[PDB]
Amino acid sequence: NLKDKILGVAKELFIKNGYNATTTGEIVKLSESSKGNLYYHFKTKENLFLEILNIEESKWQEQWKKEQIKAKTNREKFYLYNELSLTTEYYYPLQNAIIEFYTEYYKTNSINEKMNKLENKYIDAYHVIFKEGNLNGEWSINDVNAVSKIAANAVNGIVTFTHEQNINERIKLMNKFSQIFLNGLS
Amino acid sequence: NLKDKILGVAKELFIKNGYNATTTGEIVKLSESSKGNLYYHFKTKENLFLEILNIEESKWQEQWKKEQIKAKTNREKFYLYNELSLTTEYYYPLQNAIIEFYTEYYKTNSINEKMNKLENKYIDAYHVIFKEGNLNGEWSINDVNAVSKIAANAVNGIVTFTHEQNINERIKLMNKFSQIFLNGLS
Ligand SMILES: COc1ccc2cc3[n+](cc2c1OC)CCc1cc2c(cc1-3)OCO2
Repeated sequence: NLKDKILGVAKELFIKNGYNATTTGEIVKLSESSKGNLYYHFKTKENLFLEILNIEESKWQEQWKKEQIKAKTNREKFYLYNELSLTTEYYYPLQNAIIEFYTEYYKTNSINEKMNKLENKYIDAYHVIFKEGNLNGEWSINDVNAVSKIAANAVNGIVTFTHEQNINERIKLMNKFSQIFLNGLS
Repeated sequence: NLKDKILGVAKELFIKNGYNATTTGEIVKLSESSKGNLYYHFKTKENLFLEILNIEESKWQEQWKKEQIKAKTNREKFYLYNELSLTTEYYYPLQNAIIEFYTEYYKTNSINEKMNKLENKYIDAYHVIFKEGNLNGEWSINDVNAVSKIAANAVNGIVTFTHEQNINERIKLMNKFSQIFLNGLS
């Protein structure tokens, strides 16, 4: 459990103080742990942070696994997933500590590698919507991996680079894109 | 020069270290300048940054015009614009700096007031490529302004969230996208 308490106190610390700002001395004392132990488990603050990101991503995966019960067809699952990504980012705290981490440990192929292994988990989501949609012939795509990376990064920049518009607008652009994209696949 | 040897050091500094990573002291120091210089020409530091942005947005917008003849129809102009975006040296590079800086000053108003200013220069290249396309007959888009905004960001996502993998796979990815997209329009 001492492992988990470290993960827990860290997530919080990162939300309240940001990334570069949180210190491992803090992490160790607030988790009533030890420097030694922390090294044993994570080796670095960067990996500590990465581990968190896996666990969040694990929750998200799970979160969505239930929210999708209200999407009967895959066309639907595509529109809904794109939206949830847009809406649920507004009020998702970690988001700042991530932006702060990514725009730093970005130039390190070292971290950037573990970073991608993770970026794929968020990409498979689509991978599946497209596969299924295929079997249920909702469309007939055939390089689901390419189309999937395209969708994940398109959606992603709509989410990221539109922060200046008021939410009722962003959610409007996003649904349109889902249509134009989905449209261009048939 | 002096003032043109400052922007010269900021540009690069922002691109390397980050929006934060590079501090006022940094700039001026490696800029061989006085901390006052900044004051009369470059108001604030976020100002020196919001400056290098239009600089970049123009240099690129310009380079685009000089090469956009290679593309005969507007449908070709679409692929090409997106294609070149991946390879330019202008603007796109400090796209990270942007993200960081937007979330680090979004709780102010000189943000939307000037972001949207740079954001209208940005999505403009598509405005014309789509507008003309209507005139040209290559397609019919009623919401051009909308579509421009959407396209510009999906594309900025692809250019940005893929900077690490083989430069040629990007051009491939980007082109299957430009296709899926133009397809959804007609
Ligand atoms: C409401 O809760 C949310 C909402 C949204 C979340 C979004 C993401 N994660 C947790 C979330 C979460 O965790 C609880 C972790 C992994 C991830 C990788 C990404 C991405 C978004 C996310 O964009 C592209 O790469």
